[PDB]
Amino acid sequence: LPPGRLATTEDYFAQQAKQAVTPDVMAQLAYMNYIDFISPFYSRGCSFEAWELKHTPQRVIKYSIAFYAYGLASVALIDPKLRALAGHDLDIAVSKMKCKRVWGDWEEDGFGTDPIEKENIMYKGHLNLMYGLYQLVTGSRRYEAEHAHLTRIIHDEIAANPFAGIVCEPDNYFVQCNSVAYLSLWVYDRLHGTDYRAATRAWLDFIQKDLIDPERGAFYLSYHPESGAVKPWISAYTTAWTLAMVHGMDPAFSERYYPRFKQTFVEVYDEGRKARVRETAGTDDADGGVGLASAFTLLLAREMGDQQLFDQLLNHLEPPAKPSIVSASLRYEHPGSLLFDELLFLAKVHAGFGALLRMPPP
Amino acid sequence: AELPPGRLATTEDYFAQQAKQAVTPDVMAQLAYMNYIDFISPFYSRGCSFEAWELKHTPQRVIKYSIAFYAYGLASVALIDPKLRALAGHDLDIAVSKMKCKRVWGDWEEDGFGTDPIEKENIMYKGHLNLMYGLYQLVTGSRRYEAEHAHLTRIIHDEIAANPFAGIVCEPDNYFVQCNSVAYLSLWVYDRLHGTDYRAATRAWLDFIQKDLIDPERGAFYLSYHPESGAVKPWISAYTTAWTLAMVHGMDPAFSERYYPRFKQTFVEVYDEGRKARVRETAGTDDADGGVGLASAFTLLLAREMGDQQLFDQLLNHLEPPAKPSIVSASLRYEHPGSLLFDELLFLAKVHAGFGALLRMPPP
Amino acid sequence: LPPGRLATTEDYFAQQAKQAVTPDVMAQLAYMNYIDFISPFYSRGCSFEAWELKHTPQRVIKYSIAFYAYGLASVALIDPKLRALAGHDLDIAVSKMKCKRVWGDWEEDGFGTDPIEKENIMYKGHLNLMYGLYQLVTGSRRYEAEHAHLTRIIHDEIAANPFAGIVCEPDNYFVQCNSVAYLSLWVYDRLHGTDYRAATRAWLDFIQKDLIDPERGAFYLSYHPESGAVKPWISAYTTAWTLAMVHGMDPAFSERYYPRFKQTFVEVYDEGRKARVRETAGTDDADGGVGLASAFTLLLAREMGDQQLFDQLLNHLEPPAKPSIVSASLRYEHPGSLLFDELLFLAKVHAGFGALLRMPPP
Amino acid sequence: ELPPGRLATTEDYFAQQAKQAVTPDVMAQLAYMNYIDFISPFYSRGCSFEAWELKHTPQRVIKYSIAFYAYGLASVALIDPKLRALAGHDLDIAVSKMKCKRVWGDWEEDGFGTDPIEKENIMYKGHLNLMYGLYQLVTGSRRYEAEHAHLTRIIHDEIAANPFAGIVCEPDNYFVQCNSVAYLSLWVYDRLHGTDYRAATRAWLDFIQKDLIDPERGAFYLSYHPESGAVKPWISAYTTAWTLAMVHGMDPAFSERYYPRFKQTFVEVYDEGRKARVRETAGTDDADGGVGLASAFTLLLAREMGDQQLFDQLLNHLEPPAKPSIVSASLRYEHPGSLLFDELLFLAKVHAGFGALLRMPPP
Amino acid sequence: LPPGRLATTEDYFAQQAKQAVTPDVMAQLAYMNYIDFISPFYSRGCSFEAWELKHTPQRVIKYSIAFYAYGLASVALIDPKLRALAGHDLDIAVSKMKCKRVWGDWEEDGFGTDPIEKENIMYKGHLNLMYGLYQLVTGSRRYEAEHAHLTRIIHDEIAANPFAGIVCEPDNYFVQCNSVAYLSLWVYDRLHGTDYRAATRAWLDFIQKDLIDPERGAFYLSYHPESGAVKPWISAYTTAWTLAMVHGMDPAFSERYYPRFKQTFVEVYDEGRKARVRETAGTDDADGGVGLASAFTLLLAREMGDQQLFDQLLNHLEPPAKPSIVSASLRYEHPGSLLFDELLFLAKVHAGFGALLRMPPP
Ligand SMILES: CC(C)=CCC/C(C)=C/CO
Ligand SMILES: CC(C)=CCC/C(C)=C/CO
Ligand SMILES: CC(C)=CCC/C(C)=C/CO
Ligand SMILES: CC(C)=CCC/C(C)=C/CO
Ligand SMILES: CC(C)=CCC/C(C)=C/CO
Repeated sequence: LPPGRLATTEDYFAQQAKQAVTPDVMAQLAYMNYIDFISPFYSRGCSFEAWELKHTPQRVIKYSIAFYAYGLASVALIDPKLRALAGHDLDIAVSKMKCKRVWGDWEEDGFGTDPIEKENIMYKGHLNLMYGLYQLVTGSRRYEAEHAHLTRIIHDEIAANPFAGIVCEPDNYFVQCNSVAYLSLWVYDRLHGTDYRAATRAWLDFIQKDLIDPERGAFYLSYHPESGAVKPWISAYTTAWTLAMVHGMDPAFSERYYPRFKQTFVEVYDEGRKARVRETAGTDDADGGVGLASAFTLLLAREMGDQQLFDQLLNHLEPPAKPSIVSASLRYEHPGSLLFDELLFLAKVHAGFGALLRMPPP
Repeated sequence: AELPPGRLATTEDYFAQQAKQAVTPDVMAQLAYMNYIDFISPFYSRGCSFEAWELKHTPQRVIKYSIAFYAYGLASVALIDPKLRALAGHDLDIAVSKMKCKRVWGDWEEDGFGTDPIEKENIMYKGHLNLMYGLYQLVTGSRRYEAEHAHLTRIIHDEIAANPFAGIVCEPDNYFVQCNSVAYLSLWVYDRLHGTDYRAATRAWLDFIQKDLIDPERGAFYLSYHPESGAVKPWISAYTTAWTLAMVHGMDPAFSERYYPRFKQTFVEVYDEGRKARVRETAGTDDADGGVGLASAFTLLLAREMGDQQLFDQLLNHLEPPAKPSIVSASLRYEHPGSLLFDELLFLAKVHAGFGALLRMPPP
Repeated sequence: LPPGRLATTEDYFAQQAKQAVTPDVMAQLAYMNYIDFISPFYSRGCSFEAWELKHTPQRVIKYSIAFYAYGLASVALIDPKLRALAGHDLDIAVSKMKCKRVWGDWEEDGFGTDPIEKENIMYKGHLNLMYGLYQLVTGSRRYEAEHAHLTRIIHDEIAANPFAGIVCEPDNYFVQCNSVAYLSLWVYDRLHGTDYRAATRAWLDFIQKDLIDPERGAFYLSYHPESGAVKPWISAYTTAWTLAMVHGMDPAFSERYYPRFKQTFVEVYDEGRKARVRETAGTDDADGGVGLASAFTLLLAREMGDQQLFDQLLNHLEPPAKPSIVSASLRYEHPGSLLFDELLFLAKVHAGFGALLRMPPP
Repeated sequence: ELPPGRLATTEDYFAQQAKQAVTPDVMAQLAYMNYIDFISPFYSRGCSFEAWELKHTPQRVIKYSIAFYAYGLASVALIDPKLRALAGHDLDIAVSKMKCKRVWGDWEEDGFGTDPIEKENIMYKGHLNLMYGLYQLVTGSRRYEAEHAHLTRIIHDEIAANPFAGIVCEPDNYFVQCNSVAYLSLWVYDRLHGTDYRAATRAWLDFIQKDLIDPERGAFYLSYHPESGAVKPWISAYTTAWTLAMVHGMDPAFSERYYPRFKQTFVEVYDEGRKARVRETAGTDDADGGVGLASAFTLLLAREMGDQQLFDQLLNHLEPPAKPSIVSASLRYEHPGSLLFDELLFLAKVHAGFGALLRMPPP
Repeated sequence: LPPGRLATTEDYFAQQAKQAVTPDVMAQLAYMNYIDFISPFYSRGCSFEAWELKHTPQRVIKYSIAFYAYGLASVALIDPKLRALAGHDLDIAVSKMKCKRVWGDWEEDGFGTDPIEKENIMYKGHLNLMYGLYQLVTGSRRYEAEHAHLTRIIHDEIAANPFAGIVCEPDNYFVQCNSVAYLSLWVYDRLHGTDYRAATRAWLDFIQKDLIDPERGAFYLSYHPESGAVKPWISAYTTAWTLAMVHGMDPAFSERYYPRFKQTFVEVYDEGRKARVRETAGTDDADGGVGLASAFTLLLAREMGDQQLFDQLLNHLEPPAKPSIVSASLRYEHPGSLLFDELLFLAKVHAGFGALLRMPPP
């Protein structure tokens, strides 16, 4: 256990088999749930104190909520004694996701007044996936009408487009964004016996054409239908997120590219004890751009069962953030990026996107 | 010891107030802070002005509690010293009036829950308001708020009757035992004033919170319960337990007597060769006063409610001296309050006559 | 003349006999009238730059204007060459008093939309007294209709109440507040031959029951009719203000209590050269509470002809405030309280409230 | 010789009209006024005030900043025929900016009314009317002629209606400076149109010489207030300097009578006769009290009266401490000593006399 | 390669022939496109985070967008592999140009509510040129209706004016402004076979009368039709911009004046290694006024094939701005003027305005 580490990689990977989260994961759930008013999952109301205190930019809140929700879904699978709590937190997550503070950028930017409108898949992909995970975890049909509506809408946009997929916002196509939307269709299908996921094959064929560099195992940053343009930089954070979710739908896809991804972006250092991830090609700098390459690669390592890389990345990410546990609750004095506690929480618990799809009922 | 530095009066003096029919000079000085200076004192005006709270930096969500806990302390002041009863009644009138201002309840609307704070399931607000209505009337005899009191009491009772679980949610899908304890205690107060039996629901509630929401070995309640999912948050909470046991002791003394010693074994750290004490907020930590930071302060109230002079003295030796009290121009100020609701809770604990004694308050 | 003093006490007390204000009082009038835009009596408009620059809290502005006006009424008596100027300033005073910035707390607090409504005697006592003093000084009937209306309203509230007097705001009765209101009735009577002042005897009998401690010569802070409560602290600032105004209506009342008041509250120090006033009993601290005990005692000493105490108090109050005269205008670098230049101005010129009532016409 | 911290000699400023050229430092001030995109004050006719935001001009002062610039521009036109078109362009902008709510809106914010042309807002409308006139004298353009005729008629009607001679600057506040502007605007209208609105001048000059002036001291009292009859009992140098300067264009003998007394009363010569500064009122040794503009308006007055010695003295006091620099042929002051600082120094440097503006040859 | 320089002048000038941008130009395109939310060309929405982070004043945003767009048009010509990206960025440029944040000064100033009105050529000149360049680069007819409308409007204002050209805003005529508007007509003509550019000869004859000093090779600052005034100062930034654009329409015009311009304004220093430009006559100070003389002269040097001057100017401009390349993206720690990264970007890639007109189709 190096300084600034709270539990072993062996312990994180064993949680599901031990049917128990680690004490530091429990302490993160406490940060999430414990203190009146200021904890993020205190209330279903449209209050965002936790996010104001962390200085989360408004455009990032929707992602904070989503990534917490994805971690909570794995908490439910890990420990049956925590499943009701996870379900409660997911209920709040969905409820908060619907507040104008979360989606309102859509209106402030002049795109429209309803966030469910065409082509806002940034928001509505995550929301749809969250609707599905909430239902898988709890059995509650509270959001089932909305879930069915949003699923139909997403499917209809896919059907209507000459390219395979949907734009994340107007004329901007991102593979990560799509991966969420498609994964939400798999979740709906699991709940309802439908075949919305049929579209997945065409999408996976398409993203393997101009959107990926197959030698390097890396996706380009974005695609823009109106002009045909593919932005000419490859992106590690983009690729890590996309491969992780894709591995739940078509495991062979991600298994093909994962080793090349690592050759391309991952720098191992400190005599093999640590790793950090370059955000693009043609640089030695780690964690450029949005600063999330290492954190999303941590999730990916977990999704691929790569314990060595997980340990290396977490040795780089966690200690400088200066974790402490005060009154059985986890705080980081110096988080190194946006979405920091969210992504470390997620990666520590992540049971695999395929396992979430196959979650036994309650 | 007897008077350590940073202490203003002995525990023996606080406990003797009711028998001496007089508050201590420091309690008088706290009433001065509350009443003296034009505009900026908290109980200066019935209007919707909150300067005292702005100056203390009270967060808006906490104002309702500040007002309530001041009111509970005022109710005991009335019992202590008949010469101060009219003043207490005046301050309670102002308390109730301020409680009704949008600055106090408006979070309900800002959060998107609704436009009327008396609506279903806002018992965080309306529990305290109902209890205050009742205490105002017990202290003064005034029927000024009787109509509103009857209405709010009927509403609360109806929500209890309608729920499959025993009790009411503090806000949607969040059930807190402390919150319920206030609501139920308000029903006892209404019944005292009017001969009704709204308090009949108490037995079912006490059975429910015991079967399910307490760890009986540790003498501690879990943090919250959430009906839609069935979830009980898996941490025990000292502040939650201290507040709940204190109010419960006024309705069913045996309940609190059963758990109080275990509560102390679980949460209370005695230190400094028995002279001091501080309270851990949850299990599995050595840190004192985590979470909302009110474990010690609510335990101080509990100790007073249970007649535990030793623990009271220990807690107050921990809480009061670091806050650096001073009396300037016969008025009490704390240079370094250690928590939210600091002067409110210390005031309350210093005067608290017992929730049962408030129920049995003689008329004026 | 100690350092930080501008004229002798003998000079202040001699102004009326010399028919001239002191140069420092002239310099205060200059502060009040000279500089474009920023002087307080520059304009009848609803502009409050002078008060913004002094940092006057909004609740205090109504008192600032009133106390300036009371000093101006004495300026008019002192020096016939300045009476037109004083009258002009009083006109502006009355006009500014009617602006929403001054009275608008009544609305912000939720009490009502019209400040003349029942039970806002904090505002309407001072306004009614000002209306009267304006007319005594000038002979103008500009405000006579409003004056008659407000006088009738105040009289009706007194008649309607089971206790003698009116509340300053709902359920809060203050003797100072009443003293202003009753003094406004004396002024109306002087201008119109009416007997609104008949109510005074009942009020003076009442305030001498629970409201005063007759041994200590001090009023309690406030009275609250709904509950019957009298706040159990005595207040120097309250008593000093009330005795001063009462001395204009019933001189014997104030003569009875004045010496006891001084025993109770006034601390003489610095080998008899200085004095300061304790705000309540059971403390050695001076000028606690609102911080106006010494300043109102200065006014009281002037009202009672107590030259020694006046000199002592002013030796305490003025020098630390660091007066200077620049371009024949008076500035205090370090005013020690709210209402600082207002109350020192007033006390320096105050001819006695009785003398104001007996002001010869123009 | 050039005294320390000065940009040009007094002899050079006074010679501009005869040389038919402004001095280089005046050119540099015109550059500050006109050169840089967006932030120069005379860049745009739009309701943008960046130049004033950068200088920290209080909003109540903007109307005066614009007016005093315009008066200087009118003299630039007379000085150098090659700059007359530019001056006329700047005056067009001046008038246009003067009509923006940012400039006049205090009238509304103070609760007096919603229209600044109303009644009794002669602080604003005096200057506006004078500017309308000067714009037309400089350019020949009839762009604002309708508005000019309307505002002139209004001003004349208020004078006719008042029992006292003149108009109040705002309600119940009468200021002689304010009136001087209004009356001067009537002379300008009469010059353009052959009318006799100026007939009211004599009655006004007789009136201001009664309670409003101390004739021994050559100084006006601060203000007069009709409703009460009050005259504020302090004399004011800035008030007097401004009033005498404008009055000299209508009745030169009036200002010649009082000017020497004014100087005895207020002007302190110091530094072995090289410098001067002006006391704002009586009974003080302090210079430039009150609004802080006594010296600056006296500088204008000295120029109006041909008093080269006093001009030189005042400018030796005013300019060097303000630390002028010329960067990229444009003038900035690092430490302006008062409000309206660059405006009044500009004006005084170019001022051809208010009478000379009235008799400006056409283009 | 001096310190603070990223590539040689020989390398910038060779880009078109090598069919590749320099690595530092790639890094600038990364700053423009890479990071989610905060990059300037991330989104077509009305969000201006990139400009908020750079502290761009609102009145300058329209020019920032325009000058970026002009550089993008040359990127398209340089590297066919980047042409789709450039087209995408131009689409966004146009879309952002239409947001009220960009044009709203027109309304705030009281001129009107529609920025296409009459006489707002500062905005609509650039918008029209951008419409054209977008279509040249992409072949997309997305804006063709608006382009045709705006071109007609501009042409109609030229036809209606007694002087040759249009005012940039009411009564303010600027030659730079006109040069943009006229160049937009050439672009429209190239796309549609029309002859809107016929008006150019009259305009070029007119600007050579009072508007230029032909000995000094320099334009006066502005012209004002209502009064006939020409502001009597010459301006280097004005002249550099105008001559650069004019060289695309009538090369001989700019060839005539360019050497005189350099004599008048350009100071070579540091033993010939550097140059800086005076903004007006009668000063030794460089980069006065708006502070853009050197930057626009850098563009002009590029337009005229003057490699020596380009190298000299860039040795003055770039090193003090402290460029760094972090994660393959270009940032300047200390930009020396407004529009700094925009104008250096433009000048580094600029292929010539004539070459843009003759851009081969896609
Ligand atoms: C999380 C951050 C800082 C960027 C995400 C980029 C994007 C548009 C994803 C779509 O779901
Ligand atoms: C007063 C504080 C800081 C916490 C208590 C909040 C709560 C859920 C009360 C239930 O009546
Ligand atoms: C002036 C200050 C600080 C308090 C005045 C108190 C009051 C209620 C007076 C009524 O005329
Ligand atoms: C320019 C400044 C500071 C004062 C002049 C104020 C006034 C009453 C003008 C009358 O036209
Ligand atoms: C870009 C900057 C600081 C000024 C531009 C001046 C102008 C009116 C151009 C018209 O296209």
